[PDB]
Amino acid sequence: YRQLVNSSFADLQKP
Amino acid sequence: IDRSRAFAKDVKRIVVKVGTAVVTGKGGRLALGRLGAICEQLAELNSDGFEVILVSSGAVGLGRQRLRYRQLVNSSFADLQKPQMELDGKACAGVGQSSLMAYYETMFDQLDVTVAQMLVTDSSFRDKDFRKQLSETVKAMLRMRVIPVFNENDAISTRWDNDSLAALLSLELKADLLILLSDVEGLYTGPPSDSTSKLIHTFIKEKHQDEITFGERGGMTAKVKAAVNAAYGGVPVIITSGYAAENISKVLRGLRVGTLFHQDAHLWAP
Amino acid sequence: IDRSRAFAKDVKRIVVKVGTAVVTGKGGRLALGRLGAICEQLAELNSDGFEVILVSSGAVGLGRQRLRYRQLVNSSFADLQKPQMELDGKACAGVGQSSLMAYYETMFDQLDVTVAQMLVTDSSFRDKDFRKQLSETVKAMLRMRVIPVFNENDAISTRWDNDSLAALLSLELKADLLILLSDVEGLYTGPPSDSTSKLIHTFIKEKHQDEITFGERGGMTAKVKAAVNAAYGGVPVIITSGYAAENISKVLRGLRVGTLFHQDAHLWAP
Amino acid sequence: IDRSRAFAKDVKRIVVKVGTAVVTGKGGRLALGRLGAICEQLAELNSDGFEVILVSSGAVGLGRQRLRYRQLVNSSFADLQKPQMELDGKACAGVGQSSLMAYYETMFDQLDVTVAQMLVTDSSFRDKDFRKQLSETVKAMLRMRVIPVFNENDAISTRWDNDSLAALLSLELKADLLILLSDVEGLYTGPPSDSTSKLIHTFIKEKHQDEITFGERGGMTAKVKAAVNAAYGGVPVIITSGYAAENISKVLRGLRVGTLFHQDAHLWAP
Amino acid sequence: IDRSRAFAKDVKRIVVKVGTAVVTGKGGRLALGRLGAICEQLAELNSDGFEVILVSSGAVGLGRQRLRYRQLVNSSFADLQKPQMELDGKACAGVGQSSLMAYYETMFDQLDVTVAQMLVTDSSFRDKDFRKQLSETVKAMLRMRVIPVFNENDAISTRWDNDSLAALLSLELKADLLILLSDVEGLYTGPPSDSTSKLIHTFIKEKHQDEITFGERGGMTAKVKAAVNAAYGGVPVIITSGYAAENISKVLRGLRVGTLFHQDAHLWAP
Amino acid sequence: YRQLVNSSFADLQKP
Amino acid sequence: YRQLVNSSFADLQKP
Amino acid sequence: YRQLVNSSFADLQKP
Ligand SMILES: Nc1ncnc2c1ncn2[C@@H]1O[C@H](COP(=O)(O)OP(=O)(O)O)[C@@H](O)[C@H]1O
Ligand SMILES: Nc1ncnc2c1ncn2[C@@H]1O[C@H](COP(=O)(O)OP(=O)(O)O)[C@@H](O)[C@H]1O
Ligand SMILES: Nc1ncnc2c1ncn2[C@@H]1O[C@H](COP(=O)(O)OP(=O)(O)O)[C@@H](O)[C@H]1O
Ligand SMILES: Nc1ncnc2c1ncn2[C@@H]1O[C@H](COP(=O)(O)OP(=O)(O)O)[C@@H](O)[C@H]1O
Ligand SMILES: N[C@H](CCC(=O)OP(=O)(O)O)C(=O)O
Ligand SMILES: N[C@H](CCC(=O)OP(=O)(O)O)C(=O)O
Ligand SMILES: N[C@H](CCC(=O)OP(=O)(O)O)C(=O)O
Ligand SMILES: N[C@H](CCC(=O)OP(=O)(O)O)C(=O)O
Ligand SMILES: [Mg+2]
Ligand SMILES: [Mg+2]
Ligand SMILES: [Mg+2]
Ligand SMILES: [Mg+2]
Repeated sequence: YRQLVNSSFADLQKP
Repeated sequence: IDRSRAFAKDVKRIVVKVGTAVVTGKGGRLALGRLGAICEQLAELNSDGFEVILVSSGAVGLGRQRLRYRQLVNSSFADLQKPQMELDGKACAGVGQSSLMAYYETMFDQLDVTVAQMLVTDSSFRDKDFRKQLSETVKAMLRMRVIPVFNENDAISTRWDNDSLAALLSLELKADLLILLSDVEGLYTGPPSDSTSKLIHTFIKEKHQDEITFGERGGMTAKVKAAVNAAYGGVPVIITSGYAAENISKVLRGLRVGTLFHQDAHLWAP
Repeated sequence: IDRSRAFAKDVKRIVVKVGTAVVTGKGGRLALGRLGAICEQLAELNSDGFEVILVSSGAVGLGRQRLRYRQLVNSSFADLQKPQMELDGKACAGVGQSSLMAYYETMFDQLDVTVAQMLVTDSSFRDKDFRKQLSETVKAMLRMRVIPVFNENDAISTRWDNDSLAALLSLELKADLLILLSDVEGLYTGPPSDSTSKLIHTFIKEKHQDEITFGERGGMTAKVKAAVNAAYGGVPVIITSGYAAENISKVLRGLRVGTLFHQDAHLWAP
Repeated sequence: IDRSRAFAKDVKRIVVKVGTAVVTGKGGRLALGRLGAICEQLAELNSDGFEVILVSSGAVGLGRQRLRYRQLVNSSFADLQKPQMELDGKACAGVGQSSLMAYYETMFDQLDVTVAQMLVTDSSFRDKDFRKQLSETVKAMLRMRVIPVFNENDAISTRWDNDSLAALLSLELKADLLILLSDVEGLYTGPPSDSTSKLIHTFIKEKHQDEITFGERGGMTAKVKAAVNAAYGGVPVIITSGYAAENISKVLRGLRVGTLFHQDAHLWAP
Repeated sequence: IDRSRAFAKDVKRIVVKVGTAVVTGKGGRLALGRLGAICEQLAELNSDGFEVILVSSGAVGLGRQRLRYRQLVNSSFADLQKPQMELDGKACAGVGQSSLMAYYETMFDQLDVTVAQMLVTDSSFRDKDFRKQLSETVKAMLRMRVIPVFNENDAISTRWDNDSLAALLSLELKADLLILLSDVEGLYTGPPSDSTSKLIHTFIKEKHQDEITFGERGGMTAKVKAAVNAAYGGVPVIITSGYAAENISKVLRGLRVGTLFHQDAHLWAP
Repeated sequence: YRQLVNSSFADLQKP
Repeated sequence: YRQLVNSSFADLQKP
Repeated sequence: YRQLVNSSFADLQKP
């Protein structure tokens, strides 16, 4: 969850 | 047809300006239908032997929409809690100009019309050679059946709205008509909201200048200034709503619509 | 990896220039494949944390193609016997800039990249305020992950090629690398045609300047001048063929390809 | 709000059909403004939580325009004296479908909406498995916030208009509303030209079927047939002019506009 | 020029197939440069008096990319922790076909070429009338200097790859050459990875069929099957890498590149 | 024929 | 924060 | 002139 809360939306797009 | 619009029978070169309230719609996105109908009307005019010149606007807003999207795409959820910084205006215009030009080119290709982009700054107009060369280039482009689309280069400026730029080009190019497409049906003696303000049909500098009570880029005060400038200079000025594209054809058909600015209206005063 | 290209490990902001021999192909039409591969490489670089700046060219040629088509469409058969007059150059650039910008915007949208158009004239660079404000705007756009695409506004000029403009922007913006994409594999001691000319890998101002024998906008003499300017100024310069898009990644990977212009090459002299 | 349109408060899945008299304008070219306003309205509806399905048309006409242009471009002046042969219809549809799909995709990308193209022939509807699988696929696409755009594959047919296809899909997909965008304000008891024909607001199969006197793909007889089919089946049907895009929002707001086909109108008979 | 490719001097109607490994590049996005060079080559061939037919592919992948983007745009952060469901394939193809067709139309308009979209399912080929009518329509389109672009309608199928569809169309249309653009330089006696596999130049059904050891839509086994089918049928088959667009011109120039499938190779056996 | 020899290609496009 | 953690990216785009 | 009267518009486009 920490990683997600510190990701940029674009990052979520890339595996 | 009233003689107040008798000049509509011999108008050959016209200048059309579209404000940001016309090109951009909800949420800062492009008003597809409105802007598309305007382009259809312009292509129809160009086919019938008219040489038109379009001064558009809407670069800043589109730019802002796109840049905000990019910011949100790149942001990190932990950053959507704190408030975001307010975007750079010149970058916004730089993006919006490219987007608007691509969109215009797409639908003018769809209508089988060739268009050219001319971005001019205020500082460039201080040279006589620049004005002469611009007149030559625009004359050549108009002779080649191409619609010039001007604007102010905001991305590179070091700072006079498009309305004033429109008047300038119409006077420098000796155009026969200047049309200002706004979001309102025309000039009003007061705010359009109240019922105590009526629709003008002919502007009289001596009379009509005092009783107008404007509200608190440039709003309508600027528009009026630019129009009066163009008129005095020699080019009639017409203000009409850009929400209905058929307003252009009706204006060119002599139909009495919109607000007019003619120096000869002193004699044509009813 | 030779130490002559050791700077490729810390290059962050780069400037890429594409000549007209790269953007335009047969018949003055757009080189779709070449230009598309270049854009793919640029988008890949932008994703990996680089801030790139593209100075393109090809406006004049595309414009000419389109305007010639329009002339032929409007001509009357009785006019195809007599010879046609030669098109206006500034109108040509005005049309070509819009077409090129729309095309660039289309495929950068396809690659999910936001781009902005900045057209700057020579006369605008005589103000210190202009340079400061341009640096601020470009810094903001690069921080917002947007690729600026510059060029010279030919449509409005009153006349320094893009090569010189590239060098200027790279020195004013303190970029870490300047890449000149040409149609040849790189600088040569003579004409590329003969077999007596070999491929340089490092340019030495003291040595290599005399024996070069160039042929009879700006060709390669101008390119060399601009490169040496940028180098002396502080920004390394790389010249490589734009026909293979993977040349960009190879250059950024430290691979020894193309011609280099570094002031430190005096110490790095082999 | 009259209770005759009380169903407009719970309509969730709707089907919108645009006729060739709406998509195509003068000279067989695309009606940019009209079609753009329709797309803007559809995107606005899609944002507000509606799942819409568009069945369009205009492939044949656009195709014909483009193919005629190509024929004229390739013709030899000595061939413009003799009369040209009349173009193949299926080739015309094949070109027009691609052009229309590209144009739709362009402006739905502009409005930030994803669209999908589904071309279905009459012969494919004779399999139960096909209908089940189509329902599953369309349900998935609607759940994914994507607007399906159907049509008949004319390019490959071996031959039921879009109106009938619309009714079919609306009944197979259990849509809550079927809107038929035509060029007229709605159904009429006679030809719209004369002043002896008045505007219907609710269609009664028992009563209103006899006194209607239609003139001499499918015109309005077909439209009425398809509408009555959809109604009987269970899906209300609304016929309204496609010239004003705000008609869609007004219909979805419960405003009494257009012609309605409800089986419950027997009880709602005034 | 070896006599094994002597047929290249009289080939007039050709069929070109592009696999998904050619049209789609990194991340499921469109391979702009590769696909653009292919289109440039096809337009050049079309200008020189050839009638080409393109069977493309890449709908499913593009569709998937776009739909994934839409899912991520609509998702709620609380949903990015749990694993997302796997997308519907037919919806994916439905979106991808539209996107690919729009992209193809854009750059074929850029190259001044008219294209048409033909989507055909397997179930439609069970009627003799369908084949006759398809041959007539394709003949008319080819005579009108238009490039047909076929594919399988996946969005509506109830399920034979494009390779097999290519062979089918090439045999039904009596084309003079069938080119299969793959990601590899051609057929190999084994996997391309190891150094023990060499490049074939002519395929012999009697000899070469046994020693080939393929690995574990359709891969290369299917490709070979389809090629042998087309050959036996009468239409030579050429397999070559689609990464270099000049391979097409080299093949049409008689240069010995790629893998060939000719029934006459029994006599032309070296 | 005179009309044709004095038409502009665009004109041929319009009836 | 709860609202954000329960918003869809698109929602963040609209004020 | 004969050549012109027997050319296709496209041909005129190419030198
Ligand atoms: N006296 C007036 N008559 C008409 N409109 C006025 C008046 N005073 C203010 N306005 C307002 O000015 C607006 C148009 O100015 P502006 O917004 O600058 O045009 P645009 O931005 O579209 O170029 C109108 O929407 C109108 O409400
Ligand atoms: N000494 C040299 N070494 C390499 N190329 C040279 C030399 N002298 C002249 N050239 C020519 O200059 C050309 C590149 O200059 P230019 O045409 O101005 O680039 P572009 O127009 O693509 O920006 C090359 O095609 C090359 O043949
Ligand atoms: N009784 C009627 N009421 C209304 N319209 C009618 C009637 N009879 C014929 N029409 C004509 O039918 C036309 C609409 O049918 P059609 O052309 O098939 O729609 P589209 O082609 O736009 O799908 C209208 O333009 C209208 O003039
Ligand atoms: N004997 C073989 N010779 C060549 N390629 C082979 C062989 N066996 C398997 N392949 C593989 O098959 C692939 C091409 O098949 P395929 O992926 O179906 O093409 P596409 O998907 O591009 O249409 C090549 O990448 C190649 O590595
Ligand atoms: N740069 C231009 C400025 C135009 C302008 O300020 O005038 P207006 O938007 O009031 O017509 C733009 O915003 O698009
Ligand atoms: N106006 C620009 C000039 C660019 C220029 O002259 O430099 P080059 O075309 O040699 O790279 C154009 O032609 O596109
Ligand atoms: N192939 C479709 C047929 C559609 C059709 O015939 O119905 P209509 O054009 O009357 O709405 C087209 O013409 O675009
Ligand atoms: N629907 C088509 C299927 C094509 C296909 O499976 O063949 P291949 O992708 O192996 O060339 C697509 O995926 O684009
Ligand atoms: Mg203003
Ligand atoms: Mg040069
Ligand atoms: Mg009908
Ligand atoms: Mg396969």
